Amino acid sequence: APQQINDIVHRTITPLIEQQKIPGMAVAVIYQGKPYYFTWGYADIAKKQPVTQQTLFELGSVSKTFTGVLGGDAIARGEIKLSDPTTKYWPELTAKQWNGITLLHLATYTAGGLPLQVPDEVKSSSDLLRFYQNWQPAWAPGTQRLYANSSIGLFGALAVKPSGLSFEQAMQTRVFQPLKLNHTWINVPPAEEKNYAWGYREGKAVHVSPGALDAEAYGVKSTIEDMARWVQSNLKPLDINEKTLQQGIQLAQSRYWQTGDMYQGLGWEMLDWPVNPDSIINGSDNKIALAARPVKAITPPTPAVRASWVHKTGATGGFGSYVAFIPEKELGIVMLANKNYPNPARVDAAWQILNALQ
Ligand SMILES: O=C(O)c1ccc(CCCNS(=O)(=O)c2ccsc2C(=O)O)cc1
Repeated sequence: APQQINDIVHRTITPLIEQQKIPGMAVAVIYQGKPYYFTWGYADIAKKQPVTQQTLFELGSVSKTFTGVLGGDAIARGEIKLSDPTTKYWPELTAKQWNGITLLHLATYTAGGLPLQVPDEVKSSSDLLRFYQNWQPAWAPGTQRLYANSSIGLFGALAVKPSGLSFEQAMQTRVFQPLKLNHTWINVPPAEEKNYAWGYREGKAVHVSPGALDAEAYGVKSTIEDMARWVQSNLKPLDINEKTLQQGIQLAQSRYWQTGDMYQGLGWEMLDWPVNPDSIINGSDNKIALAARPVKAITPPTPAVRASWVHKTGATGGFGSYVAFIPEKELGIVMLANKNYPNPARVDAAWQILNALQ
């Protein structure tokens, strides 16, 4: 814990906790590709369990980075292509709005206005089919970006189909396990319950509720230690010994689409570094992050650019997190908190810390 890391992290996170009234938080800074951890406050207020380096947090949409990388890995394995029609892997989707909608579109929220959430009315596999069959695009495919669980959710489920494994099984065996993320979970097991923080929403203890495509779109829980390892694995995919995985991490950080200052990868979003912090800070606020935006195609996709700020925010009703790293600088940060507080606040903190270490 170099005193300068200590200094920036404390001067930055202390007023962040106080002003946002965050009950518990873990922060990892990756500096020169080595992790340094910081924990505050409570995993469980009622039971006075402190946040530790073992506490599980719900990642929310940061789960989409795992999804984009398990997708990338299926690509590298030869099992899927992003140029393939959604219908190759779901022939029952016969409604003709599906014509022209490829897995790149599902992955990058460019299919033509798939909604943000799957309706809670959808619980069975037949219900989900019905949902996608009935859906009417607002736009032609690859013209507009609209952030959507129902979009990258479906990417995740179709992408694992030719493996013959369930999504969770594919995730575990091709991603969590080779990267040694042994306390990262889609479903948290009884033995691990004791590490599972409560989320806090209006002062009530909550956990994520089950939902269609939850695992694929918002369903990973993880510790600050594995999340640091996750950052390290995406900072330096070339130290990854597993070829399809190292290659899927590259593919998740290719640039497929640009809107304004940002580039859409698989799960990840990227901006050229040096970035203007106003750009990433303001861009992180939801009604601009969740807004319908026109995209320009990157034809062909730019391979992972090292001088990028690569990041993803994610929330559940009781959790807020953020991951950001700069490959060229070997620098990254993870921020896990068991309160959902505004995204700008998160990115603002992350940028002040990484800027000063930059
Ligand atoms: O605490 C609970 O009971 C609960 C919380 C969130 C959910 C849904 C997760 C919301 N996160 S998301 O991926 O769907 C999303 C959507 C718009 S922004 C965003 C995010 O994670 O930042 C379900 C149950």
